[PDB]
Amino acid sequence: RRSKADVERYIASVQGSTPSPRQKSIKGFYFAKLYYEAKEYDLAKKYICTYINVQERDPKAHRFLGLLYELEENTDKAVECYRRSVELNPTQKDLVLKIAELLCKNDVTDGRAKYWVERAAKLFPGSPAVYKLKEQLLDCEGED
Repeated sequence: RRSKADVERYIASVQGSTPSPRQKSIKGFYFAKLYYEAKEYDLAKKYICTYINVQERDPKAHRFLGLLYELEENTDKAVECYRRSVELNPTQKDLVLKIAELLCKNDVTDGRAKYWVERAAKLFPGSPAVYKLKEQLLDCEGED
């Protein structure tokens, strides 16, 4: 049970001890996670963005922003964030499957779903999770 007031007290502590713009921004992942604990999703997005601005190559921060968008069923923004996270740390094979799953769940008509299913198939050979997506794509194929 974390309240808005609890998170504000921590932000105030940071402001009192490390008050520069970058110093406040570099605590923004902590602030975002605490607001998430406290169900303040808009504020969590605001603060993870301050952190990404000063630590742009941190793959965990884009992934967390992607998680926030995914929870809102904002497919395009979630995919954008997960794609950036993968680019920064491509050991996250899981995010390739996640992107394929999100696109297939949302809409299989702009063509991105096929692209990501193929990449996921390569990273997870024989995966039934991937085969389910390939079946869905085959079902919606047009006829010659």
